[PDB]
Amino acid sequence: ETPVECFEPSMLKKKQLTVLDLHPGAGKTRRVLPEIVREAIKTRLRTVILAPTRVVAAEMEEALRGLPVRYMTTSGTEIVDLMCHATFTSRLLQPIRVPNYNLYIMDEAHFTDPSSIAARGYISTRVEMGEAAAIFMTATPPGTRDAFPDSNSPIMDTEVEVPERAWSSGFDWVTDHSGKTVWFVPSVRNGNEIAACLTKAGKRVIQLSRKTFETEFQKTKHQEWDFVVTTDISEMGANFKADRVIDSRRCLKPVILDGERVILAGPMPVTHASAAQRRGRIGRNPNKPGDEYLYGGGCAETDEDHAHWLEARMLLDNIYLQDGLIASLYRPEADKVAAIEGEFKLRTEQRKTFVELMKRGDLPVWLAYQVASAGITYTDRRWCFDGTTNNTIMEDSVPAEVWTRHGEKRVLKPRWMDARVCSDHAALKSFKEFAAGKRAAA
Ligand SMILES: Nc1ncnc2c1ncn2[C@@H]1O[C@H](COP(=O)(O)OP(=O)(O)O)[C@@H](O)[C@H]1O
Ligand SMILES: [Cl-]
Ligand SMILES: [Mn+2]
Ligand SMILES: [Mn+2]
Repeated sequence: ETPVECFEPSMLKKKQLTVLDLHPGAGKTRRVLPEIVREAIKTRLRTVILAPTRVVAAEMEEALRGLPVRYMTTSGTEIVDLMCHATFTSRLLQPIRVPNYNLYIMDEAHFTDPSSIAARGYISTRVEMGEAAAIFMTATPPGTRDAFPDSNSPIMDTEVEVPERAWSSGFDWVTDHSGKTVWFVPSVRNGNEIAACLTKAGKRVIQLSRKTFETEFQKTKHQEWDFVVTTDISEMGANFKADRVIDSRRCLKPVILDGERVILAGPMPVTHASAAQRRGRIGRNPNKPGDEYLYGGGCAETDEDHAHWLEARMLLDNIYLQDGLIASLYRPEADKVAAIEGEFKLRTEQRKTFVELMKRGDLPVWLAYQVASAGITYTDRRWCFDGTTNNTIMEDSVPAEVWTRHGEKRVLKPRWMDARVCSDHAALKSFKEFAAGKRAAA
């Protein structure tokens, strides 16, 4: 029920779920996790470690060599499995059943992407069934209201006006800084504009988003950069050698309007958990005082209409558990959806299409569900062009057009409209390729 600051072997017993909420930088990932894993191995548990990103998983794989840990990019009691949250949930969605782990360790358990929410629901359900123990590691568990947690070194916090768009004058304090800054933006499109403005000022800028994270994060490990401009993905265990965080304190919220379409609402205030994790990128060196957190507004808790929790239910309704059972959301997040258990369950063929649209089509969960539940097969792209006029997708104030693999040039006008497929150039490029029956190599 209440979170703990210290690991104890009793936490590995079946039916125990423990939240370990040591403050940011206190050593959950690098110190407590190996201690748990060593004890899991000694007691012959069947253990999986769930990292939020491939970057952090590859860091764990290096940190845990010499231990029998197998990193899976997509065992019994002798080998500990390690994979990303999304890899875990993806495996639960395929016909071959996941090992019956009796110990789940989820690192950065605050991650609010649909696959992480679904993973917590499945895990917490297995624990309640008496089949496993689980440990959720995060300084900012669901519902935290503390944007200013403890840190290894004191942080200088200042509320300031943070640029939301490119600037041609003013804001000298942004560019006069001689250290390294991590700047949290609400969207890729907004980061693109901020980053271009910084580059014009002569700064060396690295941009981070979910789709580019693995390859672009490697650039931050070197000396030669001045700003990282990142979306909220860097709240999930990203390590920077930075002196300063600039925090818009803003995010976008995907919202399902009346079950018909998804809009991106905002930019609007972030949660306290998010603000704490953004600030928590700095102040991490106990012998380096003076790190700065400059933040642009207040916090607000997630409302009942954030699409990720409904999308998580769409995933969980299609994950096998035990005969006719369906997993619940982790209890502290279960009130965030009005959806009824099981209402998104698909028959077998539609479920395969649903998973293919997400994994191969790169479509958001909600959109993949609409298409699959309409009985459309994965390679039938006619729905990308037969929507109502209001669903026309624009590119540079002009309707976007696509050459289909059938040789016709069609206006992009999807039958279901999800704003996430056209929110920035890279998203639209991907969706235009999907609509044309093509796919970029991975
Ligand atoms: N590659 C590294 N080498 C040395 N120290 C590191 C490295 N990465 C992180 N640290 C430091 O180790 C400490 C614990 O980090 P971590 O275990 O990631 O904290 P958290 O509790 O947030 O998971 C922090 O002071 C962090 O700055
Ligand atoms: Cl992103
Ligand atoms: Mn401490
Ligand atoms: Mn961590």
